[PDB]
Amino acid sequence: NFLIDTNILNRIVDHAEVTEKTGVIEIGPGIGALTEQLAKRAKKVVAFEIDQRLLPILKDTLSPYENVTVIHQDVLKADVKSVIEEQFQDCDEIMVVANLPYYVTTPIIMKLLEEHLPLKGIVVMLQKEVAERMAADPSSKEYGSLSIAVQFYTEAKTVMIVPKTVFVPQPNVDSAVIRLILRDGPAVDVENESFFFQLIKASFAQRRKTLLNNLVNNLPEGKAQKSTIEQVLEETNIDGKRRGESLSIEEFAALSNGLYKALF
Repeated sequence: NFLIDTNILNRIVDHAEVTEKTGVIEIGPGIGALTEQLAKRAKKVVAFEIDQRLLPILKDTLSPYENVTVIHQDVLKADVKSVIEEQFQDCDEIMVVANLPYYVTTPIIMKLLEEHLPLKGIVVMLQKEVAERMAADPSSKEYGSLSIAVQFYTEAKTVMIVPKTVFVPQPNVDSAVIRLILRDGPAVDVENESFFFQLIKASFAQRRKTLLNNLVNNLPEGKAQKSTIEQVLEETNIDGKRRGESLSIEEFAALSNGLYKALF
């Protein structure tokens, strides 16, 4: 859970480029070690607290800063659009910067991107394992369907490695800080976004088998339209004999679109 070191905290705020004119969404302030540091540099901070135990200390930590607003709501259940337009009226740019709990990590990140919010960016402390998959390029063992999904909406890059000793309960696993810069629009153009993500799952279902095999076993049209699939692979210049892990998002986008027309 709790981020002890003051130096690390400030490097986080540096990588989130927080200035006199930034609005900041924090998630999970604890005793407010990071929150205090954001209050010092942001125009306005909005922290989402759920935990009831630490709240009077957070209130003591946050007592001498007028520019912070604690919200007693799960960020997974909140309308971030409402909170945004309400609190960040004086703020030009918005950033999410948080130390996120280890279990809700991927879900929180994925709710926020799917909400299509006016965020400049998200900077977050999470598990090193999880951060390496998110910013994976296809030369990496960690490159999979989660790489594809966050790279759709944003530009992903790990910025920091942090040791276990920086936290109060020293965790099992090492941690890292990742920077996600929201793109202008989608990284690729697809007719059907939903079918595109089904495809990414199916292509990555078994890392040791061919693209062709994986599609035939994991698309619901695989067996019934195998010939049709083989056709679309050829027409899009994707050797079906390669692994899904060697394919780039440009190629998946091209293959999704192809298959959508031929299969439906």
